[PDB]
Amino acid sequence: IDLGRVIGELIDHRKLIISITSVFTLFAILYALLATPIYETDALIQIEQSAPETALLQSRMILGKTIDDLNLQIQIEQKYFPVIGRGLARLMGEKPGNIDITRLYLPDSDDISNNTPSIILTVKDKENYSINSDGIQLNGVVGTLLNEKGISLLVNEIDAKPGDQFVITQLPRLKAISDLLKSFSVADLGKDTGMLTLTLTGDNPKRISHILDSISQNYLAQNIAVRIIDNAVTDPNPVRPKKTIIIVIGVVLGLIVSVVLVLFQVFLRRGIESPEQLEEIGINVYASIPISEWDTLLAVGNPADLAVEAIRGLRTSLHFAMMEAKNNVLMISGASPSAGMTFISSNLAATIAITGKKVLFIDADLRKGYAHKMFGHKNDKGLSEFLSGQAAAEMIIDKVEGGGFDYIGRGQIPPNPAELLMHPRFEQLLNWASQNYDLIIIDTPPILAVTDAAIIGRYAGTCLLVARFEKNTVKEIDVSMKRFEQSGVVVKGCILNGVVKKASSYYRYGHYHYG
Amino acid sequence: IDLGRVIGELIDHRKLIISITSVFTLFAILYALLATPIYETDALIQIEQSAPETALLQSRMILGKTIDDLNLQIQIEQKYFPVIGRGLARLMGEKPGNIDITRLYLPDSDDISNNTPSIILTVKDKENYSINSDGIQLNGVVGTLLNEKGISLLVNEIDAKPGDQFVITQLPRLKAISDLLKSFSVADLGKDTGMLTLTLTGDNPKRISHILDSISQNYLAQNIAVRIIDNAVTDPNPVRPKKTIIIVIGVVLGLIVSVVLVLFQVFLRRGIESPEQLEEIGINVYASIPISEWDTLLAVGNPADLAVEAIRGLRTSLHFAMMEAKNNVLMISGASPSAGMTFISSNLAATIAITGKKVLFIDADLRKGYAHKMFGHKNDKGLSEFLSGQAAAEMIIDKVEGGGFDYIGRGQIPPNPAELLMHPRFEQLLNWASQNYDLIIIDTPPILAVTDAAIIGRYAGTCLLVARFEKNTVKEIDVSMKRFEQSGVVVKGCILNGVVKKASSYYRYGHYHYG
Amino acid sequence: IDLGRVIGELIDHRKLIISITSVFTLFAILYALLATPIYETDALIQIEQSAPETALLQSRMILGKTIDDLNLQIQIEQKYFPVIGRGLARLMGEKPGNIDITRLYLPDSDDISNNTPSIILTVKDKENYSINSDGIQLNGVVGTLLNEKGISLLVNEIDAKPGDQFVITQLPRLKAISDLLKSFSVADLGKDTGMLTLTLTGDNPKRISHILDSISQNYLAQNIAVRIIDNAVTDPNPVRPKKTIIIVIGVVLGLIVSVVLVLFQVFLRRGIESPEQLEEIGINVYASIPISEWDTLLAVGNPADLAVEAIRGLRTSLHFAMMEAKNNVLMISGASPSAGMTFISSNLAATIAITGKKVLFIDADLRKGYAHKMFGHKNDKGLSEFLSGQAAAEMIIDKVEGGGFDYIGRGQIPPNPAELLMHPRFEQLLNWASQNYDLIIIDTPPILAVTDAAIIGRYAGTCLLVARFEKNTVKEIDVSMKRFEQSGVVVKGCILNGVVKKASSYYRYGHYHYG
Ligand SMILES: Nc1ncnc2c1ncn2[C@@H]1O[C@H](COP(=O)(O)OP(=O)(O)O)[C@@H](O)[C@H]1O
Ligand SMILES: Nc1ncnc2c1ncn2[C@@H]1O[C@H](COP(=O)(O)OP(=O)(O)O)[C@@H](O)[C@H]1O
Ligand SMILES: Nc1ncnc2c1ncn2[C@@H]1O[C@H](COP(=O)(O)OP(=O)(O)O)[C@@H](O)[C@H]1O
Ligand SMILES: [Mg+2]
Ligand SMILES: [Mg+2]
Ligand SMILES: [Mg+2]
Repeated sequence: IDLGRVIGELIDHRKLIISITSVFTLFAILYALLATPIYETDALIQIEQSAPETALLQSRMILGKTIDDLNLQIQIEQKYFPVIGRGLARLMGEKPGNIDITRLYLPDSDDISNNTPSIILTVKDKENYSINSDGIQLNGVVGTLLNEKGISLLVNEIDAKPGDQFVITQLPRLKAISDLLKSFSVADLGKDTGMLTLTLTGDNPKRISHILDSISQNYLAQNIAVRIIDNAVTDPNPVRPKKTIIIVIGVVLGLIVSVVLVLFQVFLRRGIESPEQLEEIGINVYASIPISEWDTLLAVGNPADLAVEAIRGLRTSLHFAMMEAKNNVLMISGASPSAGMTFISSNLAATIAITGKKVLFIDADLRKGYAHKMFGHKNDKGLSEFLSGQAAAEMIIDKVEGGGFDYIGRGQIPPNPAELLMHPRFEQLLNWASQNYDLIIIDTPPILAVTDAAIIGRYAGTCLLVARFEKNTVKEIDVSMKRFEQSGVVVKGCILNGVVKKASSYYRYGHYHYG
Repeated sequence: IDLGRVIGELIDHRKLIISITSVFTLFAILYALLATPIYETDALIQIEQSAPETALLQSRMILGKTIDDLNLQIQIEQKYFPVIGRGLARLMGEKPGNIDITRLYLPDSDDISNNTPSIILTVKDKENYSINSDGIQLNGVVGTLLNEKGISLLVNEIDAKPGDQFVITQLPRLKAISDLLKSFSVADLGKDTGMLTLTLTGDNPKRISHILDSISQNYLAQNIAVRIIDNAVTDPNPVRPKKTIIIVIGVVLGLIVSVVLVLFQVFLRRGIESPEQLEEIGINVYASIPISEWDTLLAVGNPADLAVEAIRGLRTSLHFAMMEAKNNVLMISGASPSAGMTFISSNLAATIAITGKKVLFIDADLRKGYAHKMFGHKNDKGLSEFLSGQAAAEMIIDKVEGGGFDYIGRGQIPPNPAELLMHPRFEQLLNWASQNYDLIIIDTPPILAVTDAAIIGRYAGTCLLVARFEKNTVKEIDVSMKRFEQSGVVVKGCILNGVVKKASSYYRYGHYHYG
Repeated sequence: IDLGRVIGELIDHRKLIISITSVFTLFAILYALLATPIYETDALIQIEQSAPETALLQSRMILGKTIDDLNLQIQIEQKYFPVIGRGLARLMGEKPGNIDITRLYLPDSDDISNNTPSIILTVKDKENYSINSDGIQLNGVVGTLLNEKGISLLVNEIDAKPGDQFVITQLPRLKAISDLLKSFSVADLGKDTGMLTLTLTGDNPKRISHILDSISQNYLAQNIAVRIIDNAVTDPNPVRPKKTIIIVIGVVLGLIVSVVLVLFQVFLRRGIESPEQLEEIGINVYASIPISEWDTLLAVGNPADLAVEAIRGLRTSLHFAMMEAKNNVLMISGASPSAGMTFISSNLAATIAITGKKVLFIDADLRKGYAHKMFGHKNDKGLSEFLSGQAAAEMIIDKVEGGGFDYIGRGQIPPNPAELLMHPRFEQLLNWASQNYDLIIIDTPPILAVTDAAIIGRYAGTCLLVARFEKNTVKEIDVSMKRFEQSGVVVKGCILNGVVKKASSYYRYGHYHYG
């Protein structure tokens, strides 16, 4: 491989690359803007050692004392239903509410799993509130204590707007101690001095400084039954989430996944990409037809279409190839369905009719031929009725209205399509038509699916295959050619159909307007 | 690859290389001259240890004491609207102003984000000044204190020119302490001695020395409730920005980006560069025409042009190639539009007419032919009107004025250009003209876009393709030749057009004046 | 590559190699002889530790005390206008002057940048002197103090010759301390003993020893409020610049730059170097003509020239090649101008005329032919006038005086040179001349520039190309041959012209005298 190939591949897949990278970067931005910020407070302690003091600070006696002093076993969480409600509320500038609770005693359900009882408190005004544990609604008032239904609560100084809801949990003392220990750090910072740096993290910048001051006071008071050089203050800039590294990670991750996905698609492609793939195998390509982005004949509705220009190129190529052919019959076939055989056949018939030659178009697709719909029809008396013997050769020929050539439709779909085509009446029809017309074009079903084209091809002096631009593979076309050669039918060459513009190709068609 | 190639590439791209390097170096110089200089002061302290003293110096008690003593919570910034105003003002030799403020109390808005209140003070004279916080204009006088609108201010010794504006911020004490700590360093410098080196950086060389003296005095006074060997002095040479390394980095960065960009363009080029690329594929090149930097025929306006000399070379080559041709008709075509087919065709007709031969020029580009504009025209009765049957072969031929040959214009643009050219009247016209002229030159549309040239080429004894020097690729020309061969038209060879001088080429044309 | 090639390349480029190396070595010698010498003094101190004493010696208290004692803030510099004046003065044996100044007070301008005031003192005699700060001229006398114009000066013991000028600077105390600190070093030299080695460098060998003695005394005196084992003495041999390493570096740098430059030129050469380069491509070389270092014909002025000998070799080669040629016409052409086509053509005509054969020389360079100047002329009625029809074939032929052959000049420069040559009168002239002469030689313009030679070559039975020895490339000659072949002109072979002696060649011509 070379760099031009990969650059063209990136240019072609730019829509997917951009979409994937933008999606990943949007998710990264949403996380870096909706994650709750985490602040850090710290304090500095003087030791007159300092290895066992580190274990004494993190022990459950000191931390438990702090928790008892500060009532850290009463967890209060402002309620937002979604997982992004809190982040949005912070972004909108809404001030978070808080409640001071000095006494809480839940009935302590203490079942197998839920060791932490919790209730929901809804604020009705600055004074009263509603409480529900499991649907049991009670009304309480700030100030006066509540002792009802096995529930004790004392609420002071509700500072929020009415309608807010708060989850109040009474978690066990060990759970509180473990929570405090997880966010608490002690370090020496000199490895030999009596200086210890205590650190604490949390989402409330005032609460963490109060908690660290409590820890320092408890440790100092316990030791004298040590000097606090720096009492706890909180850095106002949150330490998490780290926004810029998150966004950079998101962008780079999006780019790498996009690149590997494009590499995956490029390594898994097998369709035809240029006429050179067919010409390596030894197959003549007579034209490349682009997709016309424009029940009508294209060569009649839009004669100045680019696909019709490419078909005029095919017309001039054929006028030279079909010299020294045994008769004036051309058969168009292909490997797979919807490659474009009917499109090519009918539009070629129209462009050859505009030059003043008499053209007969035969729809010999007895299984799915729709040419009568595309030309305007009297669907009676098609090729079926003629072959089965219930029609004559003069009742089946009709005129294309905006075209200028004659045609024969398929007729009624028969039960034995391949066997009807083997009747000698088919060759009688071809020999009769070959004397009243300058050209006969026969449209057929694909050869890999059924065998009708190989029957028809015995009486055609020229045979061309239609290959679809991206769908078909080189192996398919080669197998189709060999299946034709085995039945005694020589295939003159190929027509590539439905070509589109690709930056990776480096093959230049003339698929652009000139005028 | 070899070194001659890369040297030629650099010579060719020197304009881009020089421009990019000069832009990057100019940006580096602008930064190294507009960045505010940062000075450094330092002091030396004697310790009679020295590991915990390092943590005691950087603690908030000592630094906070210094900040309280020196009023470092009053931030004063001289106001320049742009981000380069201060640098320009320093470069112009303008002396920065300063104000001594001993008492500041802003109303402490203290909203969600802006924790630092700030006002703007405009100097009206040496005595009075104007103050605005949020549009509230007040007048104050140096000396007498101001207590108005919840704002307290005391300003002493305004030393600036009238019209200056200063931002006065009252930042919080922790913010001041963090600012001081960021620019403050303590080191041991012997790792065992009682010597400590204290360092401080900042943009004011006197303020930083005062701050470091205050820190040293506070630490010394606190310890005795230590010897200061060296009091703080400031190195007069700024430590940042480091100009020479910045400029060197800018130059080297410019060179590397230029080299990679030129390498990128060289690896992405696919156009034809020399006739050897076409001759490898097996295509005869009959001439290489340079760009003529000079609605007129070039071979008539400037007969001594270099392009006309190259076209005389083509004339002598053709006089030998067109021997043993079936008729005296030459068709010029090409792959893509604006390769130079009309330019070559018409100028070749002029140079062959000056040698005394009778020449007919036919503009068979029925879609975009403009030869009638370039020759001086009676636009009626062109090739269209003749082919469609509404004109005779004697009414369509006209004389080029400054030329010396006959011509046929396209006529009115028809709706069916390819089908008009297929009329037997075209061959009748060619056979009639072939007996009254020594040479007929036919100009055509490009073959990749439309098929008209392949129709015309059946009656031309000689056919040449025009390839544009840098635009076309070898694949394009090969595809054009094969599309012609498929239609039964043998292409004699190619003409390379619009060649220019490239140091990387190492192919020598004769594109220079001799006279 | 092999060693013989590179040795020959060095032999050929020896002039450049020697010049570059000599230039670099001369610059190195000039630096190593003009750089001011820097002396070193040192002293040895005993410590009864020694880690903090190192920081105490380099502190600003001790160094500042030394500077105050020795008045090191008075900088005196003897004035030389150029940057090599001092070095030359030292080399000429001139004794540097000195002035003892005990009191200096400049007005202390103290602007934004120039913190160091300076004045210029011009010595008028042993007693009086002139002083100028900014053009303000004052007269002072040794002894009596000066207090004028805000300037205080006391000068003692002027020891210099009259006319000398000295810059006297009053630099700030910190600048003096930093200057002293930069040149001062302290080391332990045992890493554990009480021995310290103090070192000081400077351009004055007595001043530095005095300064180091002052530093030692101040440190010793301060400590007792330490033993000086060795007081300061100066090594009389300067420590910088180190001459031999500088000169060796200069020589080696010159050699490496010379070698890379010669390698650069050798890798960038593309011209023809030997006839073998042309014979690989399949081109017969019939002669190699050397440069003749000798408006005259060389074969007449200096018949025993080496170039004329090589041309006699060409004459004998041609007498055998031109057998079985269709006529007796020889055309000489070439690729590029000033390859030597006229030189070869005319001198070949002279050497063939001395053998008793009748020779006609035709100057068919209608664009820049100067043969009439070189033969002695009647410039009227040349080839132009004949072709345009205004002269006959008998009025245009003239005699070369010192030669022995006939010639036709170009005539008046025409506006249509290529079209004049296409007249059938040219072939009439050639057919008439072919019956009255044994040989006709035609000189032409180069074929890459214009096409005239390809027109003339149709009527020449033999055609030779001239290639210039170093200017032309193999690609040029091959392109010229192919441009001739395309026009139906067969080129017999080549003549290499202007060959010179190259040690790298290893191709031996016979370009030496034999006689
Ligand atoms: N180059 C093309 N541009 C636009 N439409 C095309 C092109 N080729 C085929 N088609 C359309 O795509 C559809 C499938 O092609 P069709 O010719 O009917 O398939 P089949 O090979 O089975 O006979 C048709 O509706 C056809 O009109
Ligand atoms: N070697 C050239 N030097 C200067 N101008 C040129 C050269 N070749 C083409 N042109 C000019 O560039 C324009 C486009 O070329 P043209 O011959 O008209 O294109 P086309 O190939 O479509 O017929 C024209 O205006 C032409 O005169
Ligand atoms: N081998 C040579 N030795 C000395 N002078 C030479 C040699 N070859 C050419 N010259 C001189 O160098 C100049 C340029 O060569 P000239 O023959 O006039 O060039 P051109 O190829 O254009 O006809 C002339 O003055 C010529 O006399
Ligand atoms: Mg179909
Ligand atoms: Mg054109
Ligand atoms: Mg000459």
